[PDB]
Amino acid sequence: DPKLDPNSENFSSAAWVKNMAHLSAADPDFYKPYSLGCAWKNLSASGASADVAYQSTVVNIPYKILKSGLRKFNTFQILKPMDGCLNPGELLVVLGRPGSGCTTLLKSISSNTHGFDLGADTKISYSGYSGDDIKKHFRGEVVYNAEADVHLPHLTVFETLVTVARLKTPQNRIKGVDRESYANHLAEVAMATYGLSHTRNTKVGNDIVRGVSGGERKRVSIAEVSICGSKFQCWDNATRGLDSATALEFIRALKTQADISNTSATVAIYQCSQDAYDLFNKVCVLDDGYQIYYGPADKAKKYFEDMGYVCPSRQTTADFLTSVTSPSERTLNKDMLKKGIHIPQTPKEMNDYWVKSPNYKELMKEVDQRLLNDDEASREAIKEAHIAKQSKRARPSSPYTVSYMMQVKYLLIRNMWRLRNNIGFTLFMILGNCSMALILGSMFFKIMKKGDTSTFYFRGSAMFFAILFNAFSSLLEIFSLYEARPITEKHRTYSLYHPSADAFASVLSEIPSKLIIAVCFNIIFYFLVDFRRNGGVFFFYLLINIVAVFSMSHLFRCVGSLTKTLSEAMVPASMLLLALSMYTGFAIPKKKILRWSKWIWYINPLAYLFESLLINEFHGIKFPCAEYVPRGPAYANISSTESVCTVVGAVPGQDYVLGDDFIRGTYQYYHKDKWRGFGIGMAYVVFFFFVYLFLCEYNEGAKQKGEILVFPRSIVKRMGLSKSEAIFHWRNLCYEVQIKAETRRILNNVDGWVKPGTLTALMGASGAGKTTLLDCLAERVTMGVITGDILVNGIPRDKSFPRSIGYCQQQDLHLKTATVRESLRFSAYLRQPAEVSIEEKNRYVEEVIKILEMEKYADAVVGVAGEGLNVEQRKRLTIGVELTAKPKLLVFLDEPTSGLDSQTAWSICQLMKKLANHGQAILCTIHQPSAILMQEFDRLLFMQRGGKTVYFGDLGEGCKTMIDYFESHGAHKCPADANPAEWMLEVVGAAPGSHANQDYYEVWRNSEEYRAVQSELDWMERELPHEFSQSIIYQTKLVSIRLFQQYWRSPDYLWSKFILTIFNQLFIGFTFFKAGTSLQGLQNQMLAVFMFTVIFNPILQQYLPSFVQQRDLYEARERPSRTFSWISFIFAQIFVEVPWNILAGTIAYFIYYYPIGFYSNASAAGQLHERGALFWLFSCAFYVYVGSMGLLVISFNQVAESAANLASLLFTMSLSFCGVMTTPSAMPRFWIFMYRVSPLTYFIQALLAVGVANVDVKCADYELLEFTPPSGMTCGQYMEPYLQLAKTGYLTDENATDTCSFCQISTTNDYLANVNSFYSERWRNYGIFICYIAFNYIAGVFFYWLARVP
Ligand SMILES: Nc1ncnc2c1ncn2[C@@H]1O[C@H](COP(=O)(O)OP(=O)(O)OP(=O)(O)O)[C@@H](O)[C@H]1O
Ligand SMILES: [Mg+2]
Repeated sequence: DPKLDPNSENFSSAAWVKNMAHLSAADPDFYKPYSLGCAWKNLSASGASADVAYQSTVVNIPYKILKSGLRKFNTFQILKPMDGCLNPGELLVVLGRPGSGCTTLLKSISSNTHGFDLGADTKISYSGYSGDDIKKHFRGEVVYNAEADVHLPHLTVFETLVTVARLKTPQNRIKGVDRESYANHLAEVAMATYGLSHTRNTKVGNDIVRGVSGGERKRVSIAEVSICGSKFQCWDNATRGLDSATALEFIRALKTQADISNTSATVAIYQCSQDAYDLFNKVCVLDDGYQIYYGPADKAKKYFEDMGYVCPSRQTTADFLTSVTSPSERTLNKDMLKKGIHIPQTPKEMNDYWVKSPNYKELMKEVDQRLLNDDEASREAIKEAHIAKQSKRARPSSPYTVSYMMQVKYLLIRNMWRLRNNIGFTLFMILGNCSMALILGSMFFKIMKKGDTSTFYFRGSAMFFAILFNAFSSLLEIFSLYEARPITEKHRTYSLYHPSADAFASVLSEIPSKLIIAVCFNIIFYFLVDFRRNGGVFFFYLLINIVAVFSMSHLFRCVGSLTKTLSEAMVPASMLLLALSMYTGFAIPKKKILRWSKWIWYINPLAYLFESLLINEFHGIKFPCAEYVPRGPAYANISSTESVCTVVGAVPGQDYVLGDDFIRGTYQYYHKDKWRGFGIGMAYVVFFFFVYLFLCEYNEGAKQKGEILVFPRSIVKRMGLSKSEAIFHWRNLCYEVQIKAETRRILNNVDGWVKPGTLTALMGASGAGKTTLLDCLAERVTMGVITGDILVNGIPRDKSFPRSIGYCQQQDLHLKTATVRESLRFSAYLRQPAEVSIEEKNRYVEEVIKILEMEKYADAVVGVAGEGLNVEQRKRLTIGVELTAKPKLLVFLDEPTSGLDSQTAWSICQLMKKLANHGQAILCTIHQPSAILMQEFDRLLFMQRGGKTVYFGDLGEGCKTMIDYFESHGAHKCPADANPAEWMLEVVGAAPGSHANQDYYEVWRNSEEYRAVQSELDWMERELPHEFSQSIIYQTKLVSIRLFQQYWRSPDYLWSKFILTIFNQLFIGFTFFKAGTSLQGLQNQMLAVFMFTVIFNPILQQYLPSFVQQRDLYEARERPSRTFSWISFIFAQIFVEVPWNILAGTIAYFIYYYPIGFYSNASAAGQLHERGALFWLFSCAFYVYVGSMGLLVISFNQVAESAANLASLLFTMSLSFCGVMTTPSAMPRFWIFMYRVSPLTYFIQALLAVGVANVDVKCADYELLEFTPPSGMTCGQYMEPYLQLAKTGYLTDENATDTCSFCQISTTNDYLANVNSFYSERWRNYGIFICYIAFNYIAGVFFYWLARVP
């Protein structure tokens, strides 16, 4: 009964673990009990130095790389020599100020040391194993839980836990159960023993996606680590966000499992009750890298008090130890100074005192024997116990409990759950691909039916374009590879599974979509374009199409797994797409690919597959010639030696134009075998699948290096408020949200007020509606429906309210790059009243910097959590960013003091009390406040599970009023030495495994205190005494400057965009270097312009994820706070992205226009200086337009994948109805509508016109067709009748009679007009194109308001 984990009425973790120990001790031969500790000598770590740390940026990256090479061909020492031994079954607790080396120590002992590197002197021993042998075989018996709560935002809690449970279900589990049931039950127990059972089906969420609360997210990570069952745990920062009851229960769970299962655990906790601290066996203290004390937990005070300090009567032991490391709170023994004995004050001298202290001697006496202890039996049990723990067929020398294919199965189920969550994008993929099949099939339907020479070109074009559209679609899979990277790194550290298992699982998860897409697209396309013979001919094409799809998908995944970000991937991706575009053998045939760059043909899968497809679609099938050179009624009695078939490879004077001869000529595919393409294609598919798996596992990573300070080069190289009268009050506030089709009410009749000249706490268990209440009050709720009335002075809050409060998120939402002082300055400029000059605002910002003690890092770079700024620094920045705003009605504080050292907690509480004394009304939420913090609070609002008020009234001088209230209505007396803040939560039963004697919500509702507060509120309802601060243009200026500094100082995006343009356009231009002006040369000069636009997809998609990131950050904190309106945000995006695109187009001009030879045509025609300028303008316009389209598509999409797909689909529609794809003369139906409206039409017509217009052609011998004219007549007289209707010329020999060679076209204007391209049209095209850009930005600005703005 007490161990059925879904039975919340009775479940008791201790019972479950004791029972499982009784079961696992029953047959030690089968369960193989074992033990694991450690012991370390002279542990020292060192890392980078300020001489090399800088804020990388576009200008400095080249020099930075050069100096990095020099560095490879004064390192900051972080952990100065340490020691200690940790016997199995004994907890260890690490204490120190934030920045003192705690997490680095934990990472060091658990052989998880990415980033820094240990000293050569260090010596670690996991009871016989060296550090490396843990990585090589047993990584999994030593688990480090980083402070960062990293999860997939959308995967619910139960799925998150059950996946790892599955992955860790041992063999030799209870010898009566199957794998699935055991995994499910293990997940249920793990999530019931940590109070997570009511979040069974809620999104784990993240700092942006609203899901489980921060404390619940931390507990999800704790439970995930717990399910593992490792015998050595290191908890980086366990109690960040946990209340003072759940934290105690977590520590008790560790103690229980340690004393029952010989587990060891080293937990670095920053605030811990006196009773919680009593549970630990060994204590470690750190100060700026030095080890001050290591030994029994209970002797800590008895040892430090011997040094010369003294404990205040109401300071807990852990707070005392942390205090000794702070020069302010520390207190010296006045008597001992009188005696003349010195007392170490600086960390170095405390280390000197300790190393000389006897305690260090008895520490060494035991460390040495554990490090020198080798029995060849202790490590035998671990080996025997481990291999027995694995699946039947797993490799014994592997650190993963379950073999490969099982890992793939479970990760595949997880990825299928991800697909379920994102079903919208995949459904869009399928629908859009089908619709593009039906659209392209429509652009040819009525043409192919002719069966004459018309098929020899159009069917090939349609085939090539279907393949290239498949290529475009495959490029969208790069987006998937990046979401799960941090999570797979996390799981790698636990040795759950091979990363290649996750890669394989992603591939499999995507296969079904690709088969459905391929079969539908191919059946439709074939049914209305190609040969239409439903014999095996069709099925062969189906096979080759699917093989091409798979080959492209694997190639793109393999290249996209070479980088750290999507933007960096797009450089390989664009190069590869472009190569797979031109070099397939239809764009530019084999005989034509220049000798300079030939090798790309052979390495091209699509080239071989297209060769096979053409063999299929032309071998042994004949069509009749059309389009003879001399035609019309002017000729009769023609002769075989007197007419010519314009189709290349045609037999002379005969209609038997066999397809074999065709392909032999045009594409040189003269070989017989069609199966060649299939084999080499499948070889590519398999080989690159294996390369992708190797790349994602053996040489891939996304791990953070550490909280280093960046300090941009420009800096390092040179190195309250007045009164407000309005009260704030609310009543009956009730809030309900929808989960799994079953709504849950998370606030219930919460009523209370906060009025000026007061400082009102807000405590309650994690999972109570603290943050939910605050959001409901600050107008930040996004889902559900609130009821009841909030007010200000008895009037509903006006539109000016959201800016008049100051609300500090419990999550830290700031730019990666904007420095601290810069962030404060930005906020002060935009939010503080406009009547004060910038000088005053800047002075006040510096005053805040002084007040909050940030000066020694005011210029650092915010960076990412876990990567660029400590937790204490990040929280101080988060509250300063709002102090500087000068709020005028309230100041909320969601978590001003949670998860950071007790001394800094007290400092922030002193700041809060000062502000409240000055006049501000504060309402802060508090977790684990020591008794010395509770004495600063004036009122208290107390919440039960489910967001039910359980107290609201004064705390009193010594917390007397709340104590009296709770004891007055029935509750066990609070001990004199007990902390009131913790006794109160013990009574309410906030602990996951504990329940109260009665439901105190009813108690409160029935109390005279509740009637008192209700009467207060009713009276105060009888009370009686712009949206943004700055002008819209001003805030637009500021946000645009910030975003310019954001693209600057963010090299991965701009520098990648350049590299992409540079190399891509270089590749295009040189593929078509100086194409000439012949028929085949002119064809290349048309293709190059036509191929200039294929880059639309990758260059557009580089931008989308960056914009998604800025949009998430903006709408997370700065939209509800009304720092600057949405229109300002969009205008900043536009004004910042434009000029960079202009520069990109400028460079593309110079690296593209000249090599192809356009300048030669412009100069020969005598119009150089105009055509150069016009071509430059069109390049700039194209790049601006690509940016604009990227902005338009993303405006109304939550996900970049769907937006990118929409952009690619629109691009393909605009492109298929363009160029020579289908001659506009051949499409007189209504489908011309998209032709006239598409922008690629105007761009390409204008660009061909400028590039190749008004110059003469020079046919080469291989292109000159020839015929023998009628006897006696001369060629000129014989062709003049044709010429009057032909409006062409270039007859080779006018007066010859035996034979004359001819060219279909004489003036290039003829060829351009053939595609409806005109030189006189150039300017109107530019006007239309810029108008399209303008409309596109108008629609992009509109759709944001339509969709994202509430
Ligand atoms: N990889 C690194 N290279 C150089 N210095 C580092 C590195 N990581 C951290 N530091 C520096 O070492 C000091 C201590 O960092 P530490 O790893 O102890 O963070 P912490 O105190 O554990 O904070 P948290 O508990 O939030 O991780 C910091 O001042 C930081 O600048
Ligand atoms: Mg919260």
